[PDB]
Amino acid sequence: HVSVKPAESAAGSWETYTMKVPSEKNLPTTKVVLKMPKDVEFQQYEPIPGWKVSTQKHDDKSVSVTWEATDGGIQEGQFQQFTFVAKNPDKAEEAAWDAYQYYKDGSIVEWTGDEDADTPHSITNITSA
Repeated sequence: HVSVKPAESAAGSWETYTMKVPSEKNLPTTKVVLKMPKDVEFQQYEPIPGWKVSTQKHDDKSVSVTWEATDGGIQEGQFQQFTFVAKNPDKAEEAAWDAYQYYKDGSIVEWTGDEDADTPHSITNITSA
């Protein structure tokens, strides 16, 4: 399950987020794509050995960040944490973190479901007062 923490954060602020990506298969995780939640503006990423990081704007105005393994990826029995900075929206909202976990066999696990789904996205509660 991919998580982006903190699970609560203040509206309007520049938050340092940490995405944790555990292995869930006995195969390497070679790439992770994270969609920015609505109204959350990506600012910067923290470099990490063994990964190249890039951002993608899209035809719809959403933005994604991609971490691609340049070494062995995340192996069985491992997890990795990836840190970045984003600006929170101005109003209270539930920010969903749609993540796509790529494995070496070409499979993609889509951490995009709601509460009851098999692969839910994690959420940050953007609050105020």
